[PDB]
Amino acid sequence: SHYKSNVRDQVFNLFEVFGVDKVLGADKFSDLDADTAREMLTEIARLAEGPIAESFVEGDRNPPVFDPETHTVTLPEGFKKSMRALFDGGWDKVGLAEHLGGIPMPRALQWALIEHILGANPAAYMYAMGPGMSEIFYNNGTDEQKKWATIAAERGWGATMVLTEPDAGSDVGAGRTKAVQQPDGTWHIEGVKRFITSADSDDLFENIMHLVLARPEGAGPGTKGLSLFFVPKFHFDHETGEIGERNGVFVTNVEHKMGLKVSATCELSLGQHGIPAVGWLVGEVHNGIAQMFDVIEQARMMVGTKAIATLSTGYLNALEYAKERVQGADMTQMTDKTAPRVTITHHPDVRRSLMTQKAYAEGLRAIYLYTATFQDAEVAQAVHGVDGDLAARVNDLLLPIVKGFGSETAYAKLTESLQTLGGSGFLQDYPIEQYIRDSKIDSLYAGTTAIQAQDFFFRKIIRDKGQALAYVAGEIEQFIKNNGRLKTERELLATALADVQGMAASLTGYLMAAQEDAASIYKVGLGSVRFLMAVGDLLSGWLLARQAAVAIEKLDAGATGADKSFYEGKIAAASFFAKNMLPLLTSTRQIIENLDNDVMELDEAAF
Amino acid sequence: MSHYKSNVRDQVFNLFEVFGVDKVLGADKFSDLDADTAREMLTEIARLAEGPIAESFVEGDRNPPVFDPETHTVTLPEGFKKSMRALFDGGWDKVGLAEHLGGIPMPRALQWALIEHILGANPAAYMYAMGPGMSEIFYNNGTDEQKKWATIAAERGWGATMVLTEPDAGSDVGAGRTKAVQQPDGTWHIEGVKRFITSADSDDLFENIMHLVLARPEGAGPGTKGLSLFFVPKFHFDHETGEIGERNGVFVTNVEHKMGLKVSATCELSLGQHGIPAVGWLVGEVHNGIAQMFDVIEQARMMVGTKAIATLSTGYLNALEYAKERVQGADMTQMTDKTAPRVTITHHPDVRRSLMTQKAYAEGLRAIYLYTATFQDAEVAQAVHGVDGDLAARVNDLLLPIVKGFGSETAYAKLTESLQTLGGSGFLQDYPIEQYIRDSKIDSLYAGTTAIQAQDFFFRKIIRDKGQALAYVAGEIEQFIKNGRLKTERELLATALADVQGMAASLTGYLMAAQEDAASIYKVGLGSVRFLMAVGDLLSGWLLARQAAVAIEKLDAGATGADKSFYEGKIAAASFFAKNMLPLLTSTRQIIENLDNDVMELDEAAF
Ligand SMILES: CCCCCCCCCCCCCC(=O)SCCNC(=O)CCNC(=O)[C@H](O)C(C)(C)COP(=O)(O)OP(=O)(O)OC[C@H]1O[C@@H](n2cnc3c(N)ncnc32)[C@H](O)[C@@H]1OP(=O)(O)O
Ligand SMILES: CCCCCCCCCCCCCC(=O)SCCNC(=O)CCNC(=O)[C@H](O)C(C)(C)COP(=O)(O)OP(=O)(O)OC[C@H]1O[C@@H](n2cnc3c(N)ncnc32)[C@H](O)[C@@H]1OP(=O)(O)O
Ligand SMILES: Cc1cc2nc3c(=O)[nH]c(=O)nc-3n(C[C@H](O)[C@H](O)[C@H](O)COP(=O)(O)OP(=O)(O)OC[C@H]3O[C@@H](n4cnc5c(N)ncnc54)[C@H](O)[C@@H]3O)c2cc1C
Ligand SMILES: Cc1cc2nc3c(=O)[nH]c(=O)nc-3n(C[C@H](O)[C@H](O)[C@H](O)COP(=O)(O)OP(=O)(O)OC[C@H]3O[C@@H](n4cnc5c(N)ncnc54)[C@H](O)[C@@H]3O)c2cc1C
Repeated sequence: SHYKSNVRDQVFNLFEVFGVDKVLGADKFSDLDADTAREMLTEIARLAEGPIAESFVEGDRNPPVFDPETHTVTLPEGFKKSMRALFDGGWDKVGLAEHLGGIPMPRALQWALIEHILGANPAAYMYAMGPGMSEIFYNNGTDEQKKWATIAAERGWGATMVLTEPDAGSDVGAGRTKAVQQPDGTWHIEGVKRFITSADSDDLFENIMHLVLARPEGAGPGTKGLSLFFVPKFHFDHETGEIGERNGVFVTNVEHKMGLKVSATCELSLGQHGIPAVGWLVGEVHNGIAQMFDVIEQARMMVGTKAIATLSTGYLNALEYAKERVQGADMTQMTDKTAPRVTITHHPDVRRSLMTQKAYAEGLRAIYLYTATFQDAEVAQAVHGVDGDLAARVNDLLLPIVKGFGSETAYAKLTESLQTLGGSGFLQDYPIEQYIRDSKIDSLYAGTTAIQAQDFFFRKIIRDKGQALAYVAGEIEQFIKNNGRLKTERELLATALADVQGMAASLTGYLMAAQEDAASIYKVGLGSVRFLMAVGDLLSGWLLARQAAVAIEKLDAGATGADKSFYEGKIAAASFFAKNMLPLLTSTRQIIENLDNDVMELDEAAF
Repeated sequence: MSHYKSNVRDQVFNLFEVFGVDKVLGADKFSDLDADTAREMLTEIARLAEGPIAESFVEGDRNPPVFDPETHTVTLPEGFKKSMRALFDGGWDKVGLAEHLGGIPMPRALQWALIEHILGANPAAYMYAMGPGMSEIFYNNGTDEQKKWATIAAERGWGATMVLTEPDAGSDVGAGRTKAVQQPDGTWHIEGVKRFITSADSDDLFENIMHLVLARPEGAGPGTKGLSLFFVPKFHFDHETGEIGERNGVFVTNVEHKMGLKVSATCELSLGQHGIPAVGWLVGEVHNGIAQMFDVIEQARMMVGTKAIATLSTGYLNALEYAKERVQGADMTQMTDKTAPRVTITHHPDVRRSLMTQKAYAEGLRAIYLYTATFQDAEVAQAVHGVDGDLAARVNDLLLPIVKGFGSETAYAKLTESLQTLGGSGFLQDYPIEQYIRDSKIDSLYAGTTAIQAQDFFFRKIIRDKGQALAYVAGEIEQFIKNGRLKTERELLATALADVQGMAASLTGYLMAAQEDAASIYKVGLGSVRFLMAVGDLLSGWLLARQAAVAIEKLDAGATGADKSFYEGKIAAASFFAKNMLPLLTSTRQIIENLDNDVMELDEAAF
């Protein structure tokens, strides 16, 4: 019971703030109503708090063991029992397309449900992403491959995404794994891939679908020359699904990691043990990097949501501790050393810390759910009035923030959660130090923060001609320009919005200067990550303020009890964030406006 | 070689070329320790740290200490005990020990530089070795009879602990309930349970351990002022010859499972609970416990800060080495060209930004701890600063919560940039950075949490000091500012100084206003930690600018080769720090100037 959920805040976002319930019971969501949506959330949260979180500690303390002769890993029993609970509930098929056995839902609800698993035992969701991959394979496959995809979903096959080599991590286009075409149309895959999550998974599944990037013999260089291949761990009867002889793809190593230990991260050898790794060209077209980005987009969304889920339970653990921990006198009585001892929530620094954890946790939850409301054309239309093309671009804009800003913030603020526990925070008896360790990776896999910030600026703004960015900017301007109990917050958001506008203009300026002085492009890189974090801070403060506006209406209408307390908390968090976090963007804008290339010209030997 | 990467060059630069500690070497107390010998000592202990000490860094974490309930002892991994012996066989546990106890006299600035190397390589190894230094503190505070015991303890190399914390008394030391009962023969029986005691047992490293234990005599008043300090040895011993005798009634009952620093056994210590009394001797035969124990706390706080700084340094240098060799991607000037030559990642602006962020904070932090150390000796303070003994003590006291709190928080925060530089490989235990991060998370907790550091800095080291020490340091900064390649840095430092002045005035106002409005004091708590961090950033920027000013002189004087590269890097770091770190203090002042008590008035249930 390390895991502390927050269904109340999820439902508040989904229904009171974004109005996702407007599509429930109609059109694609004809057979799922708002009441059923709430029950699913409570139901998955109960499961996550119980059987899923049961093995969170066991997975870390008793991690998988590799047998190098069998090329298999053994997972701890308790974690396998949590996996079966997940499957027994159909939760690995939430959001899956109906024709694959799934229950149709808005993506905003899907990610709200997944948050609970990510918070309770994130590696369990990763192992359980096979059906989601089946659906992507289906959408990209031939009619015949669609039959395989349908079999794989029904049988709950696991799956991996196989890009990375020792020399090709961020630079995916540098991969050397080759594909050799056979007369009958299959391919033989030959190479060694690195850091593959779930490349083996004990006996959780009867098969694993490896989606592998490889370069066909004679194809061009870079990512443009790569193709994507279905490489099953086991050959199988293409009609019935029956498992056949082992295919030539074997795990040859399993890493020892800082955290996320129960997730087997593996070296994957294809065609190196005298058995060919047969692969099938996905969709029988050569378009690998584009096809795989369907998968990368899901991964990046999941990692951000993972980081955010972990910070939320980190905060709630710190809050529960602080409420019961007696230490010291009220500061108003610090001189009187017979004064009553007080619980530490009375101390200002603890309150500063708890409100920092809360505002960022709840602001990040708003960000990923907001992002998810642009992931269905029909929800984007109903809740935002935006057509499908703009909705896809806005979602593409927000993904590197969910991932990049979410991962970095969660990890940083978990520092505060741990500090709230004092020395006990450093003990394994409490979950926070594992939160920190499990979440450090989120800034690295699915593309590093620097790669996130590069994607945001060059592809999601510049190549987009700023359309999505402009749309979101306009929604922030509209909120600022609309009671008067939010006057200070709106003034602080106006400055923050102008600051982010300034950063954007400055970075664009550097880019166009690179028409004349190539070296000027470096300034964009120097400021890329700070720009991303600034936008994320802006979105958090804006969405918190929106939440405060709804909380004010509900308090004015007569909210009582725990509702009153909740809405009061939203008002305090939006105000705190605007006064304590947003002003720093002014300084960041001025730093970005004065970047120079001194640090680039410096001799490497001077570091 | 090892995980540990030393920087003797930066240390010697700080001691000799910047602070001029050598001006006192070779004369008076340091009569028989010349500059050449000091350099040789730094080189020698650095090699010990890089070899035998660092050799068991990983082992101590992967094969951690075990508690044996059969004997109430702790057993340590063999590889670590061997490192400890390398340290004793060289005499490095007598680093800055008084001469009459067998030490070599040396300036504290040199002592802490020597210790930095052990703290970088295997910090627990130094903590276990703090016994001789505790003997010296027992000597200074003890009776004439006890001076003989402490001398015996130093000569035999007995271990030592500082025993304050209880389950209900951590930050609030004064709330401890452990109890001292005076006996007819003038000894005391100590009765109680102390928690989280570092080195409470240590296998067979030593023939005795001296527990220095705070306890409340029956009948004494409340709080810390009612506490006395007691010498409680693990074994009774002959007070004249030192022969080890009967076991004393102080036993370890438990060893904590921690995020990091695993090889440092952290134990529940029970006194008088296992059927034989814990006999203790009133230190100095006076009742002055919390003042006496603070002689020890001061050393512990300096050690933790230096430790955090030591760990950030070797973290940075591991990251830098990795970046120099890792090929990934094309140069940003050739982004579009997917045929462009691949480059090492030091060519990437974000990596260069990350490295210079690590460099400037690591080297800035080293300057701070060594600058602080030049005020710990009256002779050094006079010779290098021209300040007398009283002002030197107040300045040192002002700077300790900076070394500890700002050093603690900064090291852990920037190791994130170190780990990010390795990409996905930073998450592997194969590289030392994830352990650096785990080992240093505690630095913000033990020896007083960051919040306690901040309260001490403001309430005791500034307000009670009536700002004398603070005004002296501010005067040194202003002097450097008033004095042309360093014009911009001076202008940015001038802004930063004004910013910190503002924060000081605003928090003092909040405090003084509390006489008419009690709740006003909360705004001091709300801002105290941010104020501490700002002063830390200001000192880093100032000292780095001082270093660049010396580097300019040396380059103008004709430096070449490796020296030139080093001096160039000092110029780049100072400028980068001034332009990228210091401006954020402007926004922090404005946030501090607008603090309110909304977060204090909010109902706990709205969190
Ligand atoms: C849901 C199913 C999951 C099944 C099992 C998995 C469960 C386990 C979860 C494990 C979690 C994390 C695992 C991982 O880390 S997998 C490996 C992740 N690697 C990366 O993220 C790569 C990081 N590096 C980059 O992103 C680089 O910037 C890169 C894009 C590789 C640079 O290559 P490039 O210079 O060649 O790219 P370029 O800009 O020119 O575009 C080339 C084509 O790539 C497509 N593309 C690029 N960027 C995007 C984005 N953001 N979104 C969609 N598509 C993108 C485009 O096709 C582009 O072509 P065009 O420019 O002509 O359109
Ligand atoms: C070198 C030998 C080491 C051998 C041991 C080997 C192992 C070491 C390695 C282990 C590393 C971890 C070590 C630990 O964690 S030990 C536990 C550390 N605990 C703390 O640091 C306490 C944190 N909390 C505080 O500091 C509180 O602020 C405290 C002061 C305790 C609050 O109590 P209070 O309200 O009663 O304090 P007050 O402000 O009124 O002052 C009371 C008296 O305390 C003395 N004092 C207080 N502060 C200082 C400082 N900075 N410096 C010196 N003395 C201080 C004063 O005597 C004061 O009396 P006066 O006000 O009349 O002067
Ligand atoms: C636990 C774990 C699981 C993983 N699972 C999978 C998986 O299942 N499938 C898979 O395909 N991959 C997987 N990965 C790979 C992961 O996506 C890569 O580690 C990641 O993209 C970073 O690449 P790298 O490790 O080679 O680091 P590098 O690319 O070498 O990064 C080194 C440093 O240089 C920086 N850098 C590199 N190129 C640039 C550039 N052009 N501009 C600016 N900075 C740059 C990086 O930001 C980083 O700081 C996993 C990684 C981990 C840690
Ligand atoms: C690895 C380790 C080794 C240790 N070794 C030793 C040892 O050898 N000897 C020893 O005596 N102790 C030792 N300690 C004890 C350590 O010093 C305490 O854990 C520390 O002082 C914090 O106390 P606590 O754990 O009770 O936290 P708490 O005092 O309960 O604090 C919890 C939270 O409340 C905050 N807080 C508490 N009081 C106040 C206040 N008045 N105002 C504002 N915020 C407040 C803290 O900052 C923290 O965020 C060790 C601790 C650890 C983790």
